[PDB]
Parts: sequence; structure tokens; C-alpha cells
Amino acid sequence: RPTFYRQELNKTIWEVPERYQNLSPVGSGAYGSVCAAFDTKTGHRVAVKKLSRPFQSIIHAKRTYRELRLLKHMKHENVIGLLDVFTPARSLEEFNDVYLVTHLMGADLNNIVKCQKLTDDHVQFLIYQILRGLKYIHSADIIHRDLKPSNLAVNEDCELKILDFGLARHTDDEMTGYVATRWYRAPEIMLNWMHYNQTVDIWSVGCIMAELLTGRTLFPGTDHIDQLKLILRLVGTPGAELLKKISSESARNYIQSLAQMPKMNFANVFIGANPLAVDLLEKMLVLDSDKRITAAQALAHAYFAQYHDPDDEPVADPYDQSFESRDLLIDEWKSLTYDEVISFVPPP
Ligand SMILES: Clc1ncnc2ccsc12
Ligand SMILES: [Cl-]
Ligand SMILES: [Cl-]
Ligand SMILES: [Cl-]
Ligand SMILES: [Cl-]
Ligand SMILES: [Cl-]
Ligand SMILES: [Mg+2]
Repeated sequence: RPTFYRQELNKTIWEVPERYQNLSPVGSGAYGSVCAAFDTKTGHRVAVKKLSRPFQSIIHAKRTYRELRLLKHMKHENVIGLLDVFTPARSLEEFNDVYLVTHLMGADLNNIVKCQKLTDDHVQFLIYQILRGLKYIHSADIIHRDLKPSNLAVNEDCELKILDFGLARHTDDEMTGYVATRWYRAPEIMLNWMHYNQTVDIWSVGCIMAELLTGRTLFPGTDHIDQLKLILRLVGTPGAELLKKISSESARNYIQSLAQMPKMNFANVFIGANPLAVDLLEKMLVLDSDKRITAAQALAHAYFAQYHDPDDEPVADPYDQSFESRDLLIDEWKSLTYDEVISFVPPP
């Protein structure tokens, strides 16, 4: 067991191993209560997250367990990983607090899209890295569900990592009105059309790729219905085949109230873009999720010929998510979480 020391960080008591020094608050609270520190064992600048009220309800205890399981699994160059997890508790009986340690992220994609001039070469390398990380995530039967520029960390060398695993499901209020939290969402999940699957993430990558090419949000809707109208004007209204797959009768009735529209010519929308970029966007932004390109298929597209290496695009170890359908008490979720804290092995 390391030695711990205590300090008050803006009306919060932090108790952490001596290896972590020079703690100071960071971020806009998007990933929880997070400080920056220097890790003296590894020489890296790190983010230390202290969870708020991790065991206060069954819902919160299960969310804590879910976040720790997901972060312990993810071992890939293009995905956030866990550097450490600790508790000052010396037994299950005194366990209350959980702390997670990751690499400190400086800038996200929004900063570079907003403030930098990007070459077709920059767009190739950024989207190649997102798809490489997604091929890995999807091989474990994990759906990200929230890919957007603020969840993509980017460094000076244009190297990228994917963020946001096992945090609270987004509320209907967070999704209301003129908000970036909805602009990257696939239509079948935005409007609850049907049981969704991993194909939702490829819609999101299409929306991100279009914005890197134009410097503008692709579907900046003022509300759910305005955003659906922007989507159908580009990709066309649904045919009988997709309408059959909308399980919700009222959602089917609403769609049929709209005048039919054809798919637009993407070369006249993305004026001057690399024809290979236009071709890939047409294969991602397909209304029927069964027909969209997969991450593994997209890596082999000619747009990525300069970066694609099929011997260096790895898949994940198997991920057991059977706990997700399990009904347990608060103390049972707390015991499962304690075992995952004490069994952690740090990366090489
Ligand atoms: Cl990205 C992400 N998802 C869930 N928890 C954390 C803690 C630090 S970064 C992070
Ligand atoms: Cl230490
Ligand atoms: Cl990492
Ligand atoms: Cl504790
Ligand atoms: Cl964003
Ligand atoms: Cl597993
Ligand atoms: Mg999110």
C-alpha cells in the first residue's frame, strides 16, 4: 500500500498516493471532479478524477461499476486508457471513495476545427484514427453513442484519442434545442425509431468528417424536428423498406406526413472536396443503419491508402457485459467495484 496525503481542493478533501504531486483543478466538469497532477512514477502529466457519491443509489453504484469495467478494458493507441485506480480505504468496510487516473488531455477537436486551416491530408489522418479506435471498440460489442468533437482529444502531432465511457445516460433536457449534444446523433436514436446498434457511431463519424471538410456543423438543428428536416433534405426521405423497420407506429405516421424528397448530389454540397472523401461520406450518411459502411470496411476505403496497414489495426479482447442485465443491491455493486479496484494491474 502506498503512503497517502490529504489536501482540500476547493471545499473537497482529496487523499492520494505521494506519487501524485502539484494537484490543481482542470476542465469544465464534463467528465466529473478532475484535477491535473504530475505522476512522479511515470513522468506523465495526468488527470485525477474523484467520483461524487459513487454508491448513493442502486443506479449510481451500477454506473460506478460500469465506468471502472469499461476503462479497465480499453487498451488501444486511439482510445482513453486507465493509468491507475485507487482508494484510501484499507478494507471493504471503510470503502467510500474511488479515484481514476488518465493521461491529461490538453485540446479537443473543436479547438483545431474552429481555429486551424486543415489540408485533405489532416482530414485523412484524423478520421483514419477515429475509425481505427472504433474498429477496436466495436470488436468488443461496445457502442460509444456520444461521438462528437468535444469527446476527441488531439495533440500537437495530430494524434487522436476517443473519450466518454460509462458516464450517466444523457437526459432529454441536455438534448433539447440548439445544442451540440444532439447534432451528431443518428436519426434512429434521436427519435427512438427502433432498437439501435453499433451503426449509430458511423453516422456520427460522417457528421464529424463533413465539419472538418467545410468548417461548419452538418446538421445544426434548432430542435429534434428541425434537425430531422435538415437530415432528410440531404439523404432523402425513407422508402418502404426502411419504414417497415420503424417499430414505433406514431414515428412511422409522422414520417409519412412529409413530402417525398430525393437524396442530394454530395459533390454539389461538399464543393471542391477530394472525390474519395465525397464517396466515403455517401457510404457513412445512409438513413437505413443496416446499409451503412462498418469501421473495418471504411479502413480499407481508398481515401485512407496512405495510412491503412491491415497488420496494425488491432481488435479487442472479449468483453463480458452480462452484469448489465443483472439485478443487485447497493452493497453487492459496491463489493464488485472494490474487487476491481484491488485487482488493477498498471500498464507496462
Ligand atoms: Cl473519457 C472518460 N470516460 C469516463 N471516465 C473518465 C475519467 C477520466 S476521462 C474519462
Ligand atoms: Cl506513492
Ligand atoms: Cl491513454
Ligand atoms: Cl474511501
Ligand atoms: Cl462537440
Ligand atoms: Cl471481460
Ligand atoms: Mg456523453
